[PDB]
Amino acid sequence: QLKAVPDIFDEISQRFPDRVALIFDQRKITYRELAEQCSALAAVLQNNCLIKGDIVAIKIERSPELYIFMLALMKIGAVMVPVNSNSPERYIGEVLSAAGARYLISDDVTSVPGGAWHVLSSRTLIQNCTQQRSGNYPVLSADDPALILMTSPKSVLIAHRGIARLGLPVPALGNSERDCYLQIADISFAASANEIWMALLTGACLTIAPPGLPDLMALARQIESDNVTMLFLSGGLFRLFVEVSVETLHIPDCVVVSGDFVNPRLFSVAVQAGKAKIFNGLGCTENSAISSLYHIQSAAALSSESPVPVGTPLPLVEMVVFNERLQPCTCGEYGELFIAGAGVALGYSDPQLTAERFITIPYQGTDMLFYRTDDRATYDQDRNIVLVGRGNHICKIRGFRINIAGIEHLLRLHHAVEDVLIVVEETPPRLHACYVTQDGLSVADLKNHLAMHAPAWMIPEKFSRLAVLPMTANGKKDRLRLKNSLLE
Ligand SMILES: Nc1c(O)cccc1C(=O)NS(=O)(=O)NC[C@H]1O[C@@H](n2cnc3c(N)ncnc32)[C@H](O)[C@@H]1O
Repeated sequence: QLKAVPDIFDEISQRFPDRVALIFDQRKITYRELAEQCSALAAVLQNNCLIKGDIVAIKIERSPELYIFMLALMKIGAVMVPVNSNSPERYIGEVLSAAGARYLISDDVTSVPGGAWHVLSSRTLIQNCTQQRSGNYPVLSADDPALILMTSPKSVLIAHRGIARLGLPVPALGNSERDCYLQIADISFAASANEIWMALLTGACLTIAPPGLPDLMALARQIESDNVTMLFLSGGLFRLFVEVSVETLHIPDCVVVSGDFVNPRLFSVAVQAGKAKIFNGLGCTENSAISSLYHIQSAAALSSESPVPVGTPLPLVEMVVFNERLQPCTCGEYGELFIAGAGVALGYSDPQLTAERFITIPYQGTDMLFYRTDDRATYDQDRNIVLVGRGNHICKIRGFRINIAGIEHLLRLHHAVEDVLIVVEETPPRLHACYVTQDGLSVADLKNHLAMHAPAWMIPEKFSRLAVLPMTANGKKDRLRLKNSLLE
């Protein structure tokens, strides 16, 4: 069985004490300095009557102190709720309510709403970090709660094992203590665990991006300056790198694209641009962090009809596609993706919604707790998991369902289409496909292209062009912002 996060960290801190752990600006912090500040801060937090099981929110910009407060909290057994410091105060009130946070630690204590949560100044708590008060800390299990995250807000509870599994080397990545990670993902977003905890729990180094919104070249110079070897990117951020500076994507050894569907020809240009291993992967909030990886072997693997696979599970993770009954699907057979293993969350805030998504199923001589993704998926001829839909991306046309995300892939296979979103609209229901291209195309060309790969009733009525498709600051297409933008 796994250990707790502070247990793995202390074992790493005494094994690689002189290796680099954090890099901010030009300053570097070793695992020994990080362990001392974490041990001192953990005793200070206990002297504020923060005990095991308490829910403490975190609102600190990208700083060396941000990750010390994380390691400090888990040590005392608290459950942290990270919130983006760039988020508006309306969203903070929702998250603090949905998480039931009893405390809040911040570097800007005034830009927050009032409520039942106590507000503490991280600028003050660091001042009281004496080298005297040593403290004594609880014994934590792998199933003890670690942090709380949100998803579109649903409140999700993550255990220690969900992020402690990242301390295991991934065979497809070949990571070790020699590597270096770039922390650019939002802390309130589960993809930041791929960067924070795969580094601090393996002896590797974590490069801290500037706070706020650094631009693309600010990240490109940093990947080259601090020699990042493991780069986790979102769909939109990966789209920008290929368009602008694709050469910077082959400085690291592995690049992992995750979070959303992406035009397959972006992977084709990315793999041809160098010899860095490019990955498509599945990340899920309810499975704590990154969950699967598919290595795009070459441009000849990029195919039509179906998008790029998400691959095979990470260590201590199990993923399987079930059909209309609980049994694995064959090749091509479409079903829903179920996930089990050390990454599965402890549940939602609603005990009934928890039971409607977490089910214990016997599988291979063992009762295993599965989470339902509501992602329609299938397999390829090599048992690589391939996503095709998401359940709420459907609609009835001529009495029969159609897959929204499936038509989007058939449209992206057109060489002129850069990207496309499709919207279900209300008429006395039809499809509206907003496309992007750089060369004037006719909407009859896109419809004629669709008829070669789709029946006549899987073709939208309206095609419109958007100078750009909206993003969510987490790198994925915002179908919500597009609909509200189409209300013009
Ligand atoms: N990206 C993450 C990460 O790297 C680490 C940890 C967490 C996340 C995260 O995304 N958590 S989340 O916000 O709850 N979203 C979950 C939903 O995203 C969609 N999704 C995810 N990957 C892909 C992909 N390759 N192709 C197409 N669609 C994808 C599916 O529908 C899925 O069910």
